[PDB]
Amino acid sequence: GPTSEGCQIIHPPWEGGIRYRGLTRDQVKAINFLPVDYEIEYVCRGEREVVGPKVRKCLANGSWTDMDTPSRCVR
Repeated sequence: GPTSEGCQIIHPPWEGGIRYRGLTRDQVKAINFLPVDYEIEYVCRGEREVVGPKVRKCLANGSWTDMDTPSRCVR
């Protein structure tokens, strides 16, 4: 049968959001799984920046590369 290999949509932790790639807005609400090897960025709320290891590569399983990253909002 088919293998569903993707990551889910992460729930907004702190004041901020998530920067996707080939996705526009109005979406990113109800999505099942992101494609394998998909890299997102952790942005701070609004147009605020963060200095952290902000990179998440979607794996072949339901989780990202390193899922625990305290992105300090710094501008």
